[PDB]
Amino acid sequence: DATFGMGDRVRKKSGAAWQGQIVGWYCTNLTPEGYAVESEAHPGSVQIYPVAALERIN
Amino acid sequence: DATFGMGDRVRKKSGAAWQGQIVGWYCTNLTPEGYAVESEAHPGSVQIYPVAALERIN
Amino acid sequence: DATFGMGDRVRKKSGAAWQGQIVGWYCTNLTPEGYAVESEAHPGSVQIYPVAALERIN
Amino acid sequence: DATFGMGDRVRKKSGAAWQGQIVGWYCTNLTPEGYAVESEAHPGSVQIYPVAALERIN
Repeated sequence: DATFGMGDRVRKKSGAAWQGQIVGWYCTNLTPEGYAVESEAHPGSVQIYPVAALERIN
Repeated sequence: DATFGMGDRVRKKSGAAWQGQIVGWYCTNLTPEGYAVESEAHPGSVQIYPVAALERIN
Repeated sequence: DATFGMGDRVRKKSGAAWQGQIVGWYCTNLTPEGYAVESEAHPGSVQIYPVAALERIN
Repeated sequence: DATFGMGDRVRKKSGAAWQGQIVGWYCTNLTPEGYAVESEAHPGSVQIYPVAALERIN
């Protein structure tokens, strides 16, 4: 089912950079599999992205 | 356990406004219970907030 | 020079929806002409987008 | 007038962390003096904050 799990280390594949740990998930019609990622550089800051935008590292 | 569930209609209590449906969740040390909310006015747009920032309506 | 000015009413062209007034601007190498847009539905909430993502309405 | 200028290195004072360069500005009734900050750790990623949330470093 889910591509990533809580605590996986991921980064953005392209475009704006982001890297850190999976800390949650979301699901919309536009993004049926999305993840919340907490920056490893900026503790407490979280961004949300579609699964296609992310890759696991490690 | 969780204050809200998927599909609950919520709004921001104060400050910047946001209103729509719960579409996910996240957990960080700064925000141990956070929610993703898809705007009911702006389909596909999602913002994330701590539970203390949100209230259920309906 | 700038495509939009302060107070222009704009919306996202595609994808996640957003609509409201231009309230600022930003410039990065990835987004050399970006705008801050305050939602007309959700006062106080602001999102930032590249100019190519937005169109003026109205 | 403005507290910061383009290219100033700033960080969040408290709460969620963010650090990098001023790349824009915004103005709303809730945030009459706001700044866009591009992360120095995550090139291309930009977050917006009220001036009270930021301090100049460096």
